[PDB]
Amino acid sequence: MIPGGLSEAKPATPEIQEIVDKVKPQLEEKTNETYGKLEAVQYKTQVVAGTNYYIKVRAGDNKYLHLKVFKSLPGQNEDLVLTGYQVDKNKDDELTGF
Repeated sequence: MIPGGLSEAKPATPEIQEIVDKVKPQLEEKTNETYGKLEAVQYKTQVVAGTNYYIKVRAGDNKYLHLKVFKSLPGQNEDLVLTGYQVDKNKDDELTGF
C-alpha cells in the first residue's frame, strides 16, 4: 500500500518539527502556507539494529521534505546513518496519513 509512516508514528512532534527548523530553517518558513504545515510532518519508529526512524517532514501543501533518522548500531556500532533525506518544493509531495 502507501502508508506514510502510519501506525508507529505521530503527527509532527515538537521534536521532529524542531529538526525542520534546524537543517530546514528555510523549508520551515518558506512554504509560508496559511496552515500548520511549516514544520515536521511526522516521525515513525522501527528497530533494525540500532533503531530506524522515518522523519517525514512537512513543508506546507505544495512543499514537502523527508528523512530517515537511523542510529546504526547492528552490534558493531559504527556511527549512525540516514537512508532518508529530502528537501521541499515538490519532492516529498505525498499526501499520506490515516
